[PDB]
Amino acid sequence: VLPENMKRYMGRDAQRMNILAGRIIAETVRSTLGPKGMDKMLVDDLGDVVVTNDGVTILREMSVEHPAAKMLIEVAKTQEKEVGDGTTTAVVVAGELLRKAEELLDQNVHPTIVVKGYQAAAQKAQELLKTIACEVGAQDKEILTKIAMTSITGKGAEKAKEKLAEIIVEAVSAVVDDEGKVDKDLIKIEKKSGASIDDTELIKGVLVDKERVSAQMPKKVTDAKIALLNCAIEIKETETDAEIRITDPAKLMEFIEQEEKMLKDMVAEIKASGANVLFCQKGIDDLAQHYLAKEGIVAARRVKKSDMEKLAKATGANVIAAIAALSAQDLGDAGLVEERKISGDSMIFVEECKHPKAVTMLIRGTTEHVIEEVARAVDDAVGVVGCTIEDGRIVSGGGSTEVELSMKLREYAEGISGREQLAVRAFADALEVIPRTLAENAGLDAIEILVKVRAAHASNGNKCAGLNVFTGAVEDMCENGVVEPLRVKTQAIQSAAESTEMLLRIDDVIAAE
Amino acid sequence: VLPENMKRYMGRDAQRMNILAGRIIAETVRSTLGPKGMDKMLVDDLGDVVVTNDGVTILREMSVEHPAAKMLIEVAKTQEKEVGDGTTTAVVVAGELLRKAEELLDQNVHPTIVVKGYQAAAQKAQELLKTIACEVGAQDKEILTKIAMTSITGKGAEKAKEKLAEIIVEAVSAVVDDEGKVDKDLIKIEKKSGASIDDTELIKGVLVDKERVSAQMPKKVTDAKIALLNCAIEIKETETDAEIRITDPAKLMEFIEQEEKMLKDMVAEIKASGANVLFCQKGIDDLAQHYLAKEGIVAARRVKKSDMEKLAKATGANVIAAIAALSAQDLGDAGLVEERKISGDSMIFVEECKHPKAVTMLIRGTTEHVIEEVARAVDDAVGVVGCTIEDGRIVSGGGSTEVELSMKLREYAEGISGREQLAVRAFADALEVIPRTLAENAGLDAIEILVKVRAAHASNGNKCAGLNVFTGAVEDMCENGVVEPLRVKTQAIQSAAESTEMLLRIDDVIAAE
Amino acid sequence: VLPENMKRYMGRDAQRMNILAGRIIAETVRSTLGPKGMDKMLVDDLGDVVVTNDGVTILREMSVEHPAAKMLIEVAKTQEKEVGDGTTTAVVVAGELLRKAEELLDQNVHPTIVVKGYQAAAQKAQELLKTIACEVGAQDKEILTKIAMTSITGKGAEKAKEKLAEIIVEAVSAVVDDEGKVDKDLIKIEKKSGASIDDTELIKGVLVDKERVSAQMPKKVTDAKIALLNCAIEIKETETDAEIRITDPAKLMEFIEQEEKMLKDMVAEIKASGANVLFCQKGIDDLAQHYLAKEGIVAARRVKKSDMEKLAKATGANVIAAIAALSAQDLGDAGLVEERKISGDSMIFVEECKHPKAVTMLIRGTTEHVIEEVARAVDDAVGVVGCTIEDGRIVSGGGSTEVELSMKLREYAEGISGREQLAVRAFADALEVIPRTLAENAGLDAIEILVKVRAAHASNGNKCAGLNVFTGAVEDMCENGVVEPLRVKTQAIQSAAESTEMLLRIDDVIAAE
Repeated sequence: VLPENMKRYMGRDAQRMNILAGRIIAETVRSTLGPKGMDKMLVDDLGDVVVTNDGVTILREMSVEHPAAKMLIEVAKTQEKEVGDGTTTAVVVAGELLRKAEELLDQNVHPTIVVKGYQAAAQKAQELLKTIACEVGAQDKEILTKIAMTSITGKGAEKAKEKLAEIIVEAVSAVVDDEGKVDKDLIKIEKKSGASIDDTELIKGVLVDKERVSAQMPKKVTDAKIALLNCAIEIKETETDAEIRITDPAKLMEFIEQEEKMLKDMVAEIKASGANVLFCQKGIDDLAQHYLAKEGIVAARRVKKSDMEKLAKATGANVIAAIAALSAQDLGDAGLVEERKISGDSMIFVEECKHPKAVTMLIRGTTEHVIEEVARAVDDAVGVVGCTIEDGRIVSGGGSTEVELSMKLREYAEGISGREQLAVRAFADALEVIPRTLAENAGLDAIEILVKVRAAHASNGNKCAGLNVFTGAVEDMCENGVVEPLRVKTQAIQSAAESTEMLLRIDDVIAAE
Repeated sequence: VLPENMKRYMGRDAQRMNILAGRIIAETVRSTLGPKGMDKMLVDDLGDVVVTNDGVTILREMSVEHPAAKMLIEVAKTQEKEVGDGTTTAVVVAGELLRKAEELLDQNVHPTIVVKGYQAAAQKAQELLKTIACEVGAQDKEILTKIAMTSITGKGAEKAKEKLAEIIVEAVSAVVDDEGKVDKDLIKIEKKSGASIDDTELIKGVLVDKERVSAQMPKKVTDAKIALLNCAIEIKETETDAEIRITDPAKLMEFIEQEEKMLKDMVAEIKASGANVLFCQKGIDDLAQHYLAKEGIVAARRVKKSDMEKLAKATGANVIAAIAALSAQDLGDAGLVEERKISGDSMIFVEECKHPKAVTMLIRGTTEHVIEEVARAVDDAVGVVGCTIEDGRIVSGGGSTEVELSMKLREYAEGISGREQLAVRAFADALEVIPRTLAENAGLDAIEILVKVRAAHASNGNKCAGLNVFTGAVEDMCENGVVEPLRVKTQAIQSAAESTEMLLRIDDVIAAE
Repeated sequence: VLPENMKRYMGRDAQRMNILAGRIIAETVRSTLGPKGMDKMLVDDLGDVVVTNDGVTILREMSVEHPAAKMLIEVAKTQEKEVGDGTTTAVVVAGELLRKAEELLDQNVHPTIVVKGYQAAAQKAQELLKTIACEVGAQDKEILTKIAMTSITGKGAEKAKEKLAEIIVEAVSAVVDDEGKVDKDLIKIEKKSGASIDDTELIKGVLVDKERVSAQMPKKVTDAKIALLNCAIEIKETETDAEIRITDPAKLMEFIEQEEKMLKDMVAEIKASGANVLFCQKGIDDLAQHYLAKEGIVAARRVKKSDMEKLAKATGANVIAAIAALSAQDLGDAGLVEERKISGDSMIFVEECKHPKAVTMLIRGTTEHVIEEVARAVDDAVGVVGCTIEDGRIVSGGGSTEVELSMKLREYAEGISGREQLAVRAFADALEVIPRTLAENAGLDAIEILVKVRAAHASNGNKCAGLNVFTGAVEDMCENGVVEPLRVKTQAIQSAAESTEMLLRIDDVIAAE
């Protein structure tokens, strides 16, 4: 079936190989875990290098070979989509679970029991998390800024986590509407080198990095009537083949003047709708740009389809395919639409809209790769703040959850018994790697923190413990504002355990020629 | 993940390798440091060679392999963009910091403490620089020419640093407007081989290396009405397909005469606006060139888009896409627009404008590579003079700052304590390399100047010390006019320390296939 | 230091590599563990293949590469020398300890603590074994035959372990003298294909596979006077160079007859001492063989030096270098010395001696490789029976010891605390592999037997438990006669733990060119 040279894994080898794939990924990713986690340097085929700590960015960009690692990536991706955070967490515990899996396989625990114990412990872990979760005001200013900041930590951007929490909490509360469901597409992350991270600021509307196509156009329009076109404002040609046949030099001019009228009529139609701002996804004819300026219409051409959509969301402007199809009902409203140059580049600010459904975050900083790292940092901050509003429960950080999971799943193991209790016992053991490696990356003693934090959690409770890697000692994570959304950690374990078992489900690898 | 043959670095190897990358760059760049710094010979793939001392030019042109060096380059670039100078400085201290970093890593100082100490010492260094900074008149003729000259030194151009300081101080004061914000794009650096560096001179307006498209056109126009076109002055064709069908030899002529009228009408439209100078980004039809000359319009074709923009800035002329779109409001004013031949080549001088927002500096010299080196030298001079106006504080040179930083960050280290004080102590040690290598390149004793200058600075103060490599002994840098803008040195350390830590942030390099 | 191509291991790699070496050996050897342990097929460079279960035989014959495995072999060898048994046991727990060692190294337990915990737990294990040991009559017929048989089990020879126990217990009791110290060199293991294993029998004296050099000699001599010569019974030549110069054919005969007299005198000297049995390590002249037969002296030539020594031990015969050096005091006594042909081959039985200090065990069986396997099986049986007499304490088998060690060293770990308790806890975990793999090879469930046997041992005691792989369930090892000498298991753990730590002591491998 396999071509001479193609490698095949089966039984203990298929399981070891899949464990090796997930473990090697987890071995790489686990070093990014925690506030004191490190960075990875990813260099592509062209020489372009990106530095990050985000599990998803790392796994997507790197050139993975093992299919087992390719399935684990789906966890990191659905983590970013569903909750934003929990990337590193889910991958690390997944690789750890796989390490434990082979121990059990060798210790005479059948693979069908191992996958049973993991599914069982994860199902109990869902109940455990739902019952350990600490209820909090979904829109509480304080918890929102605490969730935001704690997500930001372990990244370079944390130097301004206070300004960023304020920005992201405001943005999410705006676009989330009710309490709630958030759409991350309504919050744009824009970045422009120059200034510092303290200068990063939220714009209640849409910021695009475009210019006014004519110098004759106003540089600022208030009470703006935004029209969105996706076609070019040029002389259209019909579908049916057609050519003009000039018989007179006056007739050559008869057409020239007709194209002048045409482009004027195109602008007159925009004007007729009541529009005075015009964003065209395609180009705008040089003559039409003059006509646009003549009618006091401010305009930008070649607008990114994504930018056209954000504008539609914020202003309520309607992207129209055909210019003829424009109507007054297609116009959006903005308080102010103004052309501004920041760090030399022209960008148009569409702000102060009536009821903006989309906002833009303008990130500043001393270097492109810094504001790039910041852009990733705040992307997660939006996610996790949205998670806290969508589900009004949060949990203590510093490994307090994973410690609760160890304590209670080890008790759960006892109820299960048989070889199935070793599978559950090993599941809990794997989940302990997070508390362990959170501090491992901080340079703290895995042994001391393991005993003292475990005892402190078990005795003092859940919202009255956890390990603080910042002081290098057990603290009160809840009092210190070190909390994350319930969704993050519940989805992290769920998906991580499921993909891990999935890897453990395969007993044979068949490669096509 | 990595293809067989691809190299991977992790832990101590990833850190050593990144230190080696930055150190090798710093080892190369540190030889350019100071008034007695040397030059680098950069030879490309085609054989074209450039000689320079500018850190940015060196790093951009050279073919860098290490991603760590690729991130350090961003410091050199943002240095040139933000402050102009501090290229060498930032790179050198960055590589030195990296050397110290591994010492600390081996000495049992955890990488998370090293990056903490550097960030901490740099944050204190910002306060130290803000408090050591010496207040000066932002527009003071003297400090402006002193900043200009001290930036110029260590370059071949310093032979005429007096004439260059006068030129650059005037140019910046003009375009900077208030006190202030300077746009370096408003000051053009033009160069033409011939004459000497003493012949370099400032033109209050825009100089372009173009000619008058017709010999029939005036060679000098006063009280000029400048029109800017970006399209060609030719017979346009419509978007819709069209062809002329001639049925008579008189009708062939009917069209020929219509194209004559057309191009005449195009010129008549320029004339109708009141224009008498015409810069076309595209070509001009031979017949239209005659019509332009007939109406007394001086014109140049194929003008660089950059040149069109500088003309718009200076004269207030408005670049118009379509000839039909021309209006009187699109005209700029210039006192004199005149065609002059210097060193054989034709160039048009647009000078003595009403309120020029852009100026041009015409550099002369005995060789192209000399006036090339001068062009780079004065580019920095513009930057740093702008820095002094933007922030009305300057600092003493001759390593006096870096010595203040050593003295006070070593005291700062004491307050920090733990292993964190070694990180801060090493940070200060790294910053000392500048005082050390400034004189290293001069051929002065690193040991003697280190003791005597340190004591002299600590005892006598900040604006009453520093090392003068020109006499090879401690002097009074402030009295001798050896000062640089606060912005240069503050941005230099900030970005250098941040990119250094960034390099220290990576613990693992992943290369894609 | 190392030649290009030579591999070098250090830190985590030196430790992993050494663990891999010991673990791979242990992974191979652990399959031989227990009554249901399997065999290994060792094929040399010449094609000669040996099948065995004995750890020493396996490790000596196989071509080991890793120096770590080369040090572990010393444990298996000193096991065979000191106690006979405990080969597999010591190697298995050694490799297991090494596996645990890296777990602890990764879990932030410093290698100096790991080696401390193992040394500490092994020192406590010595006390634990000395206190768990069950006192037994050193010469008790029953325990002696039980020790013998339990050692024999897991080998092919166990089919006749009853006859073999009787043979070995008698042999050891004879040569051990007091209670006691046994010399395994006093018990010879002879083997000859033919008959069955039931026909194996003990000869109270020495059996050699030699013949009577002359057909004229008696085939049986009673009340035998044994003389041992190591030189040949031939015409000696002097050290100083000398040659005979014959001047007459009568004189040629004068010498010929002198050599006849010489060899006669050599025999006459043997006769003069009172000897009537003669074993010559070297050859015997054909004429001298006749003279020996003439005097009624039975003789064998080219006797193995080992055979000459066993004869000296049993009979009290004294090996004499020079024939002239023979005296009456050099003679040994034997009840009967008789030439017998078994399976076609001639062998001389020297039996029924006055006070034999050496005995011979004649092994029979249907194939050479069977009686070869039996020879190895009974070699151990001699050792372990000697161990029980040398130290009058025995211990229950079926992993009962190792379970006691797990239970009490896990309690010991608690007293130790710190990271040192994990080292002791892991030491105990490693010692559990024996109970686990004893039944692993039987095809029993590692999980069920681990829980039920642990509880059964902890509750019921030490001499009232253990796992019986023969019924596949916990039993009473003591009641069922499944016991081994204290010496075996105490030496096994001691040496195994020491060599394991030794492997853990190395942090760097230096290979000479």
